[PDB]
Parts: sequence; C-alpha cells; structure tokens
Amino acid sequence: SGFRKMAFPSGKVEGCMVQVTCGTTTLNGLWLDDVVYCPRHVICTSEDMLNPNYEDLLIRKSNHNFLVQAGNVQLRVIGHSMQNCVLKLKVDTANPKTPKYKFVRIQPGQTFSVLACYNGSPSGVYQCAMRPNFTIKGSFLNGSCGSVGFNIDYDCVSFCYMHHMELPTGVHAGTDLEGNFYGPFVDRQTAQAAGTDTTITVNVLAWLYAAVINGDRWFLNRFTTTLNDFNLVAMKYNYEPLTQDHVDILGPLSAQTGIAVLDMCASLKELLQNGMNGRTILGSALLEDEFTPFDVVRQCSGVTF
Amino acid sequence: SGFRKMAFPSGKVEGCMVQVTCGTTTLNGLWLDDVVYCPRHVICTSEDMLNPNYEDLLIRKSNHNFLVQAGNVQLRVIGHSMQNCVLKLKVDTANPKTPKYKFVRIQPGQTFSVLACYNGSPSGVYQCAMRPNFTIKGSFLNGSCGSVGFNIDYDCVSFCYMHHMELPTGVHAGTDLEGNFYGPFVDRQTAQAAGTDTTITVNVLAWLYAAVINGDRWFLNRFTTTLNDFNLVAMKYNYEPLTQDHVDILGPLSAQTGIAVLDMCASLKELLQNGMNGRTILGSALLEDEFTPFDVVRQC
Ligand SMILES: *CC(=O)[C@H](CCCNC(=N)N)NC(=O)[C@H](Cc1ccccc1)NC(=O)[C@@H](Cc1ccccc1)NC(=O)CCOCC#C
Ligand SMILES: *CC(=O)[C@H](CCCNC(=N)N)NC(=O)[C@H](Cc1ccccc1)NC(=O)[C@@H](Cc1ccccc1)NC(=O)CCOCC#C
Repeated sequence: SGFRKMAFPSGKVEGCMVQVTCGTTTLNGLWLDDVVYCPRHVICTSEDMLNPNYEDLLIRKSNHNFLVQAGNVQLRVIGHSMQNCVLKLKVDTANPKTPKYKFVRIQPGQTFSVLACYNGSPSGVYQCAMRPNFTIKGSFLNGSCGSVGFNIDYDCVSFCYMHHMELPTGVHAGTDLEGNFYGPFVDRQTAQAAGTDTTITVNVLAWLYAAVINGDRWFLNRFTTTLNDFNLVAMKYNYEPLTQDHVDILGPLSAQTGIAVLDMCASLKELLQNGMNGRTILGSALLEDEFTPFDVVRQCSGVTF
Repeated sequence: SGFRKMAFPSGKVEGCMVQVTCGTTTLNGLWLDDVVYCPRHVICTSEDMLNPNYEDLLIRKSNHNFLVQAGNVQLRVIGHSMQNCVLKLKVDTANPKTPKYKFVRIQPGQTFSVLACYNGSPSGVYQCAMRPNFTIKGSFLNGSCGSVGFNIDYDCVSFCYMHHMELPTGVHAGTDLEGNFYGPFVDRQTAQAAGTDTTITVNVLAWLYAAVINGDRWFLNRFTTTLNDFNLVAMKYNYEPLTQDHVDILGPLSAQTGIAVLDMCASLKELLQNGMNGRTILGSALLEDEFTPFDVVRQC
C-alpha cells in the first residue's frame, strides 16, 4: 500500500552524464555510444545570447574548443554538428554504459523522471509532468542545463526531455533529444512567457483511482453523469476536456476498482463544485494532476526494470 | 528555481540489489562486499510468522537453502548468520559495484531515499521521512521487503532503513542495517500499534523558508513570539516541540531570507490557528513536514 510521486531508477542514465565546456560556459551532456548531446547554447557567450547566430557561431568553433569530461576522463571531440537546438559532439570513445534507448517526443500531460545534474554529476531525481502549456515545474539551479528527462519502457530508456532554460515564471523549458523545443520557446534572451495553463483531467481521475485502491473512499458518491455534462463543469474550473480516448485509458483502473469512469467523473465534479471538505487524499489537500493512468498502474502493480 | 521532493540518484544502490530466496519465500537483499543483508523472516513460512523462533528456524537451514541471484547470476552462499532482525548471507564473491558506504541509524524527522525493489530489481525511487512514531509513509507492495532507504554524501552511501513490514494502517516499519527495528515493532504476526504521529515542526519551518526563497510571502507577518510561547501553540496541534537545536539548525536559512526563525515561528503559529485562507504554499494546501533544513539547502 501507499502512493508517492515515484521516479524511475536513474542508474542507467547516471552512467550517460558528462560535463561539456566551451570557453567559459559549462553544462551537462548525454553520452550515448560515441556521441555527446547537449544544449547548443553552450557555444554562446552571455553577449551571444542576446541575438545568437548559432549557425555562424558553430562554424567559428572547432573540436578543440569543446572539452567533454566523463568523470575524471577527458573525451576527445572529433566532430561537432547541430540538430535544431541540440549540439552533437562526436567523440573518440563509445560509452560502454550506453543503455538500450530511444528518443521520443512526449505529449502534454505525460510524465517523466528528471535526473538533475551539475558539472556532469547527478544530484537528484524527481517526476515531472509536461504541462498543457509545454512547461514543466522542475527544480533546477545554475548549471543544470543538459539534464535529461526519461521513461523506462519495459527494457528501453526513452529520453524525452533536455533542459534548456528557466522562464521568468520560474517554470522550466526545454527540448526533446532531436533539439525541438516543447512549446513556443527559443534559446535566445528575448521575451518569453508561458501560456495559460490548465489541469490534466485524466491524470486527476487516475489519481482518484489510486486513492480508492489505497482505501480512500469518502469522495465516492452514488451519482453518475455524462461525458458532456462532466466537461461543462471541467471547463468552468480550467480543466482540460476529457475525451473518449481518456476514458478508454482509464479502463484498467476502472476495472480494478469496479468504479465506472463516469461515476468517478461524478465524484470529481462534486469535488470541484463543493471542495474537499477539509480532508486529504493521498496526503494532499488539492487535486493532483501529475500522475498518469500508467503511473498509477506501475506503482500499484510493482513494475520492474 | 523551483522546489520539489527530490530523491538521491539511485545508481549506487541499484548495483547492490539482489534477490534472496528461501523455500517459497523470495525478497530483496543488499550485497555489499561479500555479504548479502536481508530481512531474517525470509527463512519463515507464512505460518511460522504467527510465532517464530528465528534461532531455531535458522538451525534448520543450510547454506544451500539460500538461493541468491544477482540478476540471473547465482551467488554461492558460504555462510549465514543473524544480527537482530537481519540475516547476513556470506557469499563467495565480493560485489565489484560496492560503493563507499556506512550503516547509520537516523532520528525521527530525518529524510532518506527509498529504492523500491521486487525480485531483486529496482522499480522506483522516492523520498521518505522517518515519522516521529518511527513509521514511514512509503509505497511498498508484496515482495518489497529488503528494499533499503539511504542518503548519499560525497559518493558515500549511508544506508539507514531496510523494509520489513506494512502495518494494518497502511504505514511501514523496518530496521536499520544492523537489524534493529525503528519503533516498537517486531517481525511476528501480533498486535503492534504505532504511536500517535505528530508533525515535524522543524521541517515545516524549513519548508516555509523554501517557499519564501521561491517567492511565496503571503503568510509572513510582523508578529513576534517566544520559543516557549510558540511551543505552547504547536503542542495543541500535535506538532513536535521546537528546541534551540532546531533554531540553530535553521540558522543558514534564516540568514539567507533575513527572516528570524522565531518570526517564521510567528507565521507558523498563525497558520495553525486560522488556516491557509483557501491559499497555497509551494503548490500545497497543507503544511509539508518531510523536508529537512538540509534538504532545503541542498536543493536551493
Ligand atoms: C541552464 C544552464 O545551466 C545554462 C547556463 C550554463 C553556464 N552557467 C553555469 N553553469 N552557472 N543556461 C542558462 O543559464 C540559460 C541560457 C538561456 C538564455 C536564454 C534563453 C534560453 C537559455 N538562461 C536562462 O535559463 C534564463 C532564461 C531567460 C530567457 C529569456 C530572457 C531572460 C532569461 N533564466 C534565468 O536565468 C533564471 C531567471 O529567469 C528569469 C530571468 C532572468
Ligand atoms: C515485505 C515482503 O515482501 C514479505 C513478503 C513475503 C515474501 N515475498 C512475497 N510474498 N512477494 N513480507 C511480508 O509480506 C510481511 C511478513 C511479516 C509478517 C508479520 C510481521 C512482520 C513481517 N507481512 C506484512 O507486512 C503484513 C504484516 C502484519 C503484521 C502483523 C499483523 C498483520 C500484518 N502486512 C501486510 O500484509 C499488509 C496488509 O495489511 C495487513 C492488515 C490488515
């Protein structure tokens, strides 16, 4: 029993973290076989970030300008290229600790584990959801750029996030491993603000099922509703609309508890309309939306890797 | 910026996790040098747990009765002994992935990371606090026994917890790595109640400092309180007493925010009496008490 925000074991990714230095700028890189991936703005000075001409800045750089360090070992860069906002440094040495991996682009509402690193050394691991506004609410300090987010899909590390920046909001923005930003953000010092966010409704429902599995039932009522009626309420409280694909994804949790999804929707509607009655659910006094349906199944079923 | 419940990277512990089987009972063990540590009740049947005599149950066992698997490599057991509620299986090969480590016994209110494992393989990592009543509010399923809790310093892993059981209330109890249970619990299927739990006051204050650092200030007031006057209020809400040792521990955060500890105590006093006014702090509508002062420093 019990339910916590749980990250994937980080060992496989820890073995891939290196430090990348260009001039005065240091950050983290991901070392996979004989390529190191890192944010391309490592090549930029503070003055370059005002209006960086990345294609030109990279042309002026050579391999010797890139100091890659895997712990105490210096990796020799023998090639450098740019894929969108990610720099790819080919090195003399292939990482013997490279896990079976894939690069995937996640959708808003999906979660991943973040391995926060500094100077190529991992510092901590925690779970993040990709917010609907394409930011994440992370915990990052100076030098955390190049930290990566990932999932472990059965027998494969799926990298989905590389950290690039902190917005004035204090929330965080980055790219997939192909170097394409999540959301409308750019690696330049220009005006950037996260759009209006929303609550991930299917995740809230998944979390209520988790509570039921763990014995919490006070919020269950004898009512049911329609998908349309539920979505009229959800809109009023800045919740994302619930689709039939969302209902389908909740099927395993509805099966496990015997509570139909639209019954749970009726319970959530009442919680939205009248509050949580000064009670807590799985240690929270608010409705939590950073657990996916699969996160719930994984935790309550003991999936291993 | 930002503030999150963060676990230590689990790699160094992952490389120590193995599977221990005795008869039909399997669980996790911790392989350090040439010794595998695991809960001693791995030697019990479901029925033995009603009234076990571990000393006698262990005489019935041979080295061959213990199947230890590092993944799918069998580790030859060449010795077995019991230390309090932990079994120590001597194996014929030292773990090449043994980190620098120590066994430590932690106090209520201290935090640690848990690497939840099943059949010797890691499933997830999260952060826990040892509660004042010596339970932990974990996430553990059947087969999770032998999962360990730890802190990482330098690159030294300080192991502080090994999981043994879930109480009927859904909370969790275990031992240090010398086999001594935290709290008044025993590895026998008998009535054992956890004491009434209380809130870890020093951690709540540390977290309020974290919120100030991240911009939340609505709860700050200019009220003033004595340490004793504060403790009189906190005791009414089942908060742990705050001592001068706690005040000193919060010094580094009070220095950074320029907010005196007792002034932060005056904010906490008002939050306990009135409530939070339908507002939130660092994304929570409850007072969070599972961040130590050092967790707040390390993270910021
Ligand atoms: C993330 C990271 O570590 C590197 C710095 C690496 C070298 N320095 C150290 N190791 N100590 N990246 C940044 O610092 C990052 C670069 C950047 C700049 C502009 C756009 C994308 C990326 N800078 C930030 O994350 C700025 C982002 C920003 C963007 C537009 C306008 C202003 C600022 N965020 C902050 O510095 C934190 C405060 O955010 C609001 C402000 C200012
Ligand atoms: C922790 C662990 O994995 C093993 C499981 C045994 C082998 N592996 C698998 N089946 N995969 N240990 C237990 O499950 C554990 C053994 C035990 C029994 C008595 C005292 C200490 C340890 N049993 C539990 O954790 C019971 C503990 C208990 C103790 C006294 C009275 C009742 C129950 N807790 C639960 O099973 C949780 C369910 O709620 C109990 C209730 C109501």
